[PDB]
Amino acid sequence: PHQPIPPSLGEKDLSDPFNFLFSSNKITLRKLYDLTKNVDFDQLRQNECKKNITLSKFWEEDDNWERFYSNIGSCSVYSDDQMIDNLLHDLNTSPIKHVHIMDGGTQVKFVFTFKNDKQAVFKPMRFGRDYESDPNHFYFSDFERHHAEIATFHLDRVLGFRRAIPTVGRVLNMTTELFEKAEKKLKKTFFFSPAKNFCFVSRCDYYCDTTHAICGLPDMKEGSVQVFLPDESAVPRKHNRSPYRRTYSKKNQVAEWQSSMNYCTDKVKTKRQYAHGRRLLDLVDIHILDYLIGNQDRHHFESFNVFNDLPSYAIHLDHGRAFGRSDFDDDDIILPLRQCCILRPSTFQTLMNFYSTPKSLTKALHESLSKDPAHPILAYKHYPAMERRLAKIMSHILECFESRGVAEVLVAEYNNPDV
Ligand SMILES: *[C@@H]1O[C@H](CO)[C@@H](O[C@@H]2O[C@H](CO)[C@@H](O[C@H]3O[C@H](CO)[C@@H](O)[C@H](O)[C@@H]3O)[C@H](O)[C@H]2NC(C)=O)[C@H](O)[C@H]1NC(C)=O
Ligand SMILES: *[C@@H]1O[C@H](CO)[C@@H](O[C@@H]2O[C@H](CO)[C@@H](O)[C@H](O)[C@H]2NC(C)=O)[C@H](O)[C@H]1NC(C)=O
Ligand SMILES: Nc1ncnc2c1ncn2[C@@H]1O[C@H](COP(=O)(O)OP(=O)(O)O)[C@@H](O)[C@H]1O
Ligand SMILES: [Mn+2]
Ligand SMILES: [Mn+2]
Ligand code: NI
Repeated sequence: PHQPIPPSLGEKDLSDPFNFLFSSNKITLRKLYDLTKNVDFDQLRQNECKKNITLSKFWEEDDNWERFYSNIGSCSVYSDDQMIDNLLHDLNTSPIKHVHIMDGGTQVKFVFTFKNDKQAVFKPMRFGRDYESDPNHFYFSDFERHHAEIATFHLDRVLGFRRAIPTVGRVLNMTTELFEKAEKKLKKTFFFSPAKNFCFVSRCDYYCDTTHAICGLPDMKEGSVQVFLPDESAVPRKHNRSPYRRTYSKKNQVAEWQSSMNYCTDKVKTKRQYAHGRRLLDLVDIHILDYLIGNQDRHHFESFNVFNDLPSYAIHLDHGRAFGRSDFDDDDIILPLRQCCILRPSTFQTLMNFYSTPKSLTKALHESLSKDPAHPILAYKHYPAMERRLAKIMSHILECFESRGVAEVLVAEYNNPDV
């Protein structure tokens, strides 16, 4: 079957997820050690965030949604892992009151309204964990992977960013939790395949059709469950076009930043929004995240616009098109690091230590993913891929230093002398 059962309901893979060969380059490691061993990282980390305050203290707790919303910080989506794990557990277990077709993106997704009237975003499982994207597919043709959303949230935490949105795996009874709880116009898009599996078409721009319907085996269906963002009226948001947006066309397949190595110097460092602040440092952080997971679909950034007079940060969202290929690294994604050559000091240290201990990043990710009820979240073949991609990032960091000085790269805030 193209759409298999949730792996958690299948035979348990007992194989060693780390019986693969990886040995980090020691030359690169030591060279990255000398130019930074005397840098006062402690002083730097304290400048990466101007003012660290939450929404509750700014606006001057019945459930885990409300405590999450209140604890949304000005330099982070969340701190305190234990309450998020409580929110995750709640997202997995809370009874569903309503299911509605979600208004927004292009691929199939529902908004869950729980009994307590709180909400979440649902993205249905389609293919298995082992599935790799068609090599002929562009970034805009890939069907989203629910398990990538889960995997990235955990990885975003492991990297200490905590700017992704809490997401948990969940296996639904399509009859009781989806169909019977679905709005009428969604309800009518349900049907049975010739194999007597339960299926729904839903309605959306991207292949919500009979041919590409989501189907259970026969009646269960795993999906990613992501806590809804706080209301737009209460916590408004900004939608910003990325300067490293891809072309999204098959004819002209090469954007300027893909062909021009001076793109960062000439086209973004000189822009109003990026010349001063944290935005560019955010962009480097997110493309490091996108490169590790192979996410090519970063066309826009989403940010809260609620902490007045404080710099906003990009919310690490939309990771459905990540983890599509385990045997391919898209060096184009990490281009902003190579072109801009600035890097948040905490990120460097965080990136460090992980590299200095081979397999530690992927090990630190796996146990984190394991606590998700839908584990295994990622096929193990993606683990060596992430270690390799990490190594390239380190090499690319080394390149940034000698060309554009080491004291010019590691900054807690970015300022362009010419704006
Ligand atoms: C901005 O303020 C945030 C809130 O204080 C902040 O939070 C704290 O961050 C640390 C980072 O790990 C958390 O840490 C540790 O201690 C708990 C307590 O047992 C352990 O369970 C963890 O494993 C970890 O060792 C704190 O929990 C967290 N404080 C809370 C409760 O929110 C940010 O660090 C501040 N600035 C930044 C960098 O965004
Ligand atoms: C979804 O829910 C239904 C029940 O609501 C499941 O099944 C029942 O299984 C018993 C076993 O004795 C049968 O006798 C009943 O006929 C079933 N009930 C009905 C009315 O369907 C089903 O297994 C559930 N699927 C999952 C995976 O959640
Ligand atoms: N967890 C969420 N809560 C509320 N709104 C969301 C959430 N995730 C995404 N959105 C909104 O939905 C829009 C598209 O969702 P997205 O995840 O991009 O779906 P797709 O990848 O299919 O386009 C985004 O512009 C965002 O504003
Ligand atoms: Mn999107
Ligand atoms: Mn997407
Ligand atoms: Ni098709």
